[PDB]
Amino acid sequence: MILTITYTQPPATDLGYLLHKNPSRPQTFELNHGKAHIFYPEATSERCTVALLLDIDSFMSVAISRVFGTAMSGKCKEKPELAAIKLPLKAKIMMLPCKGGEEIIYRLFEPLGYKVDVEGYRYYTVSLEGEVRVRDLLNHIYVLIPVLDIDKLFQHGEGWLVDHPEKELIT
Amino acid sequence: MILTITYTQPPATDLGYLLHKNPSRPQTFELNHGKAHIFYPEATSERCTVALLLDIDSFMSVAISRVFGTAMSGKCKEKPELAAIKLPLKAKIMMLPCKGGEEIIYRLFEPLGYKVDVEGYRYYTVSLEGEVRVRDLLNHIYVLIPVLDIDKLFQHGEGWLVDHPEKELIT
Repeated sequence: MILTITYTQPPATDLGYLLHKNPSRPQTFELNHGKAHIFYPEATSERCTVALLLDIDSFMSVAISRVFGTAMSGKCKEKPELAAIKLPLKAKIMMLPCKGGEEIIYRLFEPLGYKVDVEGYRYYTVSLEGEVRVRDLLNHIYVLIPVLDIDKLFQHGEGWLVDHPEKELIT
Repeated sequence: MILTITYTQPPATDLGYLLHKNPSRPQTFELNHGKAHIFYPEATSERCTVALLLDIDSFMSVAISRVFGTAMSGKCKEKPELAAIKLPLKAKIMMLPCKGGEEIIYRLFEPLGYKVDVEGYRYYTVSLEGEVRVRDLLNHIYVLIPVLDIDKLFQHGEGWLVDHPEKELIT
């Protein structure tokens, strides 16, 4: 499956510092039973988009924490203010299998303040757009993706999970 | 290495028909000694971007002709006019190794009417933007990429190669 994240606040290339991954340097990570590729299809002052493509042979969550580890912690040494604030962000998850249909997807992400779009073909493409922190976009995806198929949930459920109408399903 | 192509003439999703690859369906191709992944990080009415990511273990040219075969022929059944005309296009080639430095890159692409940008790190990222046909963007990349590291050159050198200041280097 694939994850993209798009940010357009000029210098949109700041997403590079926030994710702690240089736009000019595509990279591959060897995982348990598969590869993760990361690159930025777009890295200008107007638009910046990161992609993380999973090649296999929960895995995304693993890939997300392996690749976007420091961003998850909430830290950005070079732009401490952008890490700290809600940014206008778009994210896309392509080829997400989900037994519970699209209704459970809306049910997990809408409560978090995301405008949510679901496209089916059974795999899904989910589009999210909101004003959230980097670390919270990543945390949500990291926690909810597996649910759609306790320390983790403790560390990454932080400051959103308590007020979640589906918090018990998630738990 | 990676190739992206971006098109923004609204219905920018027309790039999907031109490339004959559905934006909603990421796909993997098994090759001689590697994989090619294709997907569209962006597929809206305002912007459409295709990516082709090579995972190995000339290969790009192979991948390009395998994946974008029909677009190379110049045909688009659903938008015959867009295939026929010069479109405003941007393309990116990331992680291109090139012994001859950036000077040979400018030398191969600028004559074709591309605004060309080269970034080094030895691998290169080359950015191209011009008003060319789909089939000609693809042909140029398919022919010049190997040069930067006769039937082919005959079929794909068509209607650009004769007037090329470096046509003999290419040949």
